[PDB]
Amino acid sequence: RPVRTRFAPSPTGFIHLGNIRSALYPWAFARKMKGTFVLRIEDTDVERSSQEAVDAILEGMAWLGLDYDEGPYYQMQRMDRYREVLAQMQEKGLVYPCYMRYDGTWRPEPGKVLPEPPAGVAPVLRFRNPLTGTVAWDDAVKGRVEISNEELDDLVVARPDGTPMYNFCVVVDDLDMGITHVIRGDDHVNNTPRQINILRALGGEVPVYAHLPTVLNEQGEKMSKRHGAMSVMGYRDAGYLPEAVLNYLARLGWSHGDAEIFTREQFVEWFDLEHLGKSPAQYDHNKLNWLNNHYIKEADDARLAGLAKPFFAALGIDAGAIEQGPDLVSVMGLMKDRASTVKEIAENSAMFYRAPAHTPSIDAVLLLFGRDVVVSRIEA
Ligand SMILES: N[C@@H](CCC(=O)O)C(=O)O
Ligand SMILES: [Cl-]
Ligand code: NA
Repeated sequence: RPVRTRFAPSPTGFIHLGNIRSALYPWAFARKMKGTFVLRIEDTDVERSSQEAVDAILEGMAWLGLDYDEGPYYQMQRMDRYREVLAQMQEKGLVYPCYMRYDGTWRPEPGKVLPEPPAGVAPVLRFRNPLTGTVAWDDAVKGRVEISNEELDDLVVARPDGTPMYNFCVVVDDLDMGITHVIRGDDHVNNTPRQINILRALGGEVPVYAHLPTVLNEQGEKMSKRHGAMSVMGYRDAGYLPEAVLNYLARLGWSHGDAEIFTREQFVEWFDLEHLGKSPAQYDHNKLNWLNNHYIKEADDARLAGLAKPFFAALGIDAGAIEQGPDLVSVMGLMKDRASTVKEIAENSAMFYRAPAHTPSIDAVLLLFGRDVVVSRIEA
């Protein structure tokens, strides 16, 4: 059956390379298998979610060409659906009210006597998790994982006001959206057994899970905002081209023999879960810089010119001063070859737009400065 993957970010306000890699891989797996890639926004923690955060996710995804086939589906807009499933579960006895790990004191069982519910209390609803046996899956990354159901408990699926809880919302979404493959950070591995049990109890087919190892920073710690990570659009703002960041990130957790340089289309054609790395990958800004230099040489000069404009401003060089100065498109072609970033292009090129206080072939340089400008500057 056709593949259906998803990217289901919680919008907490900051996205680094590690985060957007968890979009890249399910996108690539869907495109490789001619399947569907779904976008879901996990906003049920209203305290730690915002519209700004959502637009930044959409902007980073678009910058990297991670187009999605369905969505964005917002969990906070699916509360009627979640409530409907909870009512069905209660009718079928798959969830029960609790009126106080949890020890199942309020779990109904044939033969067991339950107390009368305390008159003053709105119960929480809990899922009837299996008490015997084990929950196991063949993780595409981690291999066979197996957990005793005795170690799990009867998950709260709804608060006393009836609001559904996070893990339950995930399962309903994965069911409703027909998800076949769940590729996500291994920081979610512990939620997997409880999700599997609910999904199965609801009648679904359990997807294939692939839990990605952490991404490390250059200090060998987990890449994170607190550890000084740059944001995805921070890379753009520092002069990195999207095609470079895409090629770099693809290889930060996945391999295909010796290959290091490849297009998006070739990545899609090659991508496979079997060659996801099984241990953490480590960021290396020198490697990213090499690739960015490579792609800068390859980039169209008029494109580079437009990307360069905000870096010239940062150097006290103005739109008007550029139009009046040497042709920027020609300047880009002449100066880009040594640059690791678009910012460096602009810095190396500022000499064409600054009053004189390092140069390519004298003749090309003179041609781009007008006749009038070269003539006068000599005489003095
Ligand atoms: N919302 C989670 C992903 C959950 C999932 O993929 O099941 C995150 O942002 O890390
Ligand atoms: Cl760490
Ligand atoms: Na000009």
